Amino acid sequence: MILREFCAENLTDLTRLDKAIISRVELCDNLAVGGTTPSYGVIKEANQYLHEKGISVAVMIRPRGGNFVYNDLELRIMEEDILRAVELESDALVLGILTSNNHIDTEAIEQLLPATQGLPLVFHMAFDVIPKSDQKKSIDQLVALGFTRILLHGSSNGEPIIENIKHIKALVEYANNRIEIMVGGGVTAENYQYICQETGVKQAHGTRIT
Amino acid sequence: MILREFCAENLTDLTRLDKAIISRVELCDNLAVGGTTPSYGVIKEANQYLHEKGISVAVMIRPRGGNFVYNDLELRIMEEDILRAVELESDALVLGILTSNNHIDTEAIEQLLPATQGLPLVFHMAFDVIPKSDQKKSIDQLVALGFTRILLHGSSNGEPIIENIKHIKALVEYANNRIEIMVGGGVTAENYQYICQETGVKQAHGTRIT
Repeated sequence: MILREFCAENLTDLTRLDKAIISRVELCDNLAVGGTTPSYGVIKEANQYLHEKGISVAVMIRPRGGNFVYNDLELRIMEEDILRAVELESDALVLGILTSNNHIDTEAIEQLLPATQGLPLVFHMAFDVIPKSDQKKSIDQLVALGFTRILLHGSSNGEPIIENIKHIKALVEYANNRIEIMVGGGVTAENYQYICQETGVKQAHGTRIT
Repeated sequence: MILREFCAENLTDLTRLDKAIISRVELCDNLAVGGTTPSYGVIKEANQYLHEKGISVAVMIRPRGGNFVYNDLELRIMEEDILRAVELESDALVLGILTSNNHIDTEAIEQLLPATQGLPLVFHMAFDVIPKSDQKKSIDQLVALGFTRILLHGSSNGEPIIENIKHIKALVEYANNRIEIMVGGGVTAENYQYICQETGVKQAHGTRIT
């Protein structure tokens, strides 16, 4: 039983979702740039709408597109958006911060931890930018930071996820159930099952997951 | 002389703005779909940042891309986003609602008027979708609804704004100072001056206005 997560932009396509197949949705806007934090109205209404249909909501916390190297003002934005996301009863927060050298910016993330108020945390696709050699350590760091899961593609150049099986499986084995691994990027209703059984992953993310 | 409005997506490109040339900014996100309501954090920080530099902020109120024919839930989203925009000291609200027959949905707009709490209101590019024959009446309706200005391109098929001079001028003359007309869509630092003098328009909107 693989857990499927639908990646939505606002609540336009939510009316066809069914908890029987989709258990969670990643709520964001601007998917053209990879997804950003949706408006307050969208978060409040989507959460109530989805909860009503029995589906969890993971809110995207990203101040804009491009880099994952945020300046002070952008971090101030993210902290604010996190406070609202929690007061609006969001089930999870999706974020990702990296240093100029493509490593996990632990200090920046710790600055936002208090605002998270214990809600489940997920590190997004920014994980793939991390050099493959520092990948495993990053997992340990995410575990130490209290993160619940990691959404990754297995590569950063956009190659077919099907060719990242070996690497993704190594990450799952190394994670050793200390944190959940979720596959995303090119994950559809045609390959999500195969990819999961060959890697040991039990969660799939995608805009065309169904 | 001519008032220039910069169309921004979040606050990434705001650091170079100067009140000496840009007096107002239209704040939104997801410009790929024409612009939607930005996150709460972006509105709060952008308003404080821009006000600090002496520039007004018009916040986009649009629950998603595509149509301007909103369902009840989407109208609930817009009312919520309007309440937040005002409590965050926004200077203006940008919205646009149309009926299935491409006419101004007066009843829907009136439902949101109370939440606006008197802030200046602007009707966006959705105005161009209105059949050219019902264009002038729409202006009267916007005046009756208490709107401050209208952002329009002068055509709905995306033709060069330079070819809409005659129509745009007719709208300005008909508006007769009862409401401000602002040009947008293909308006750059190379044609905004010419377009304004030939139409009588005194305000220009654009991502490349400078």
